[PDB]
Amino acid sequence: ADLEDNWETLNDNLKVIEKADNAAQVKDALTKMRAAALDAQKATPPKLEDKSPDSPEMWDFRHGFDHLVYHIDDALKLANEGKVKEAQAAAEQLKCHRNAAIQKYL
Repeated sequence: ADLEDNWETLNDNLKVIEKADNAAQVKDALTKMRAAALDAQKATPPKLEDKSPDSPEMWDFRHGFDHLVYHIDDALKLANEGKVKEAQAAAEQLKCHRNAAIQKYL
């Protein structure tokens, strides 16, 4: 899907997590965040379309989503252990990683 769409999918699931009461709700929203991050990693922006995959511009674009996914996975470990409030605090920190991976390419 689009980059702006995956950005919206991440923002929608972050709100679900903030309002969640149990860990299964957080785990489901984080699961969809991980898929949207790996999907946005494929949505090379038009300004970078002709760059080689080995270019530093494509390293930066790709690895921003690697970093987001890494911490989504860490949040998923907290949700799988039933730590709702801790997983919600980790999800709140995902906002900064989301911005670092997407914002300057919109």
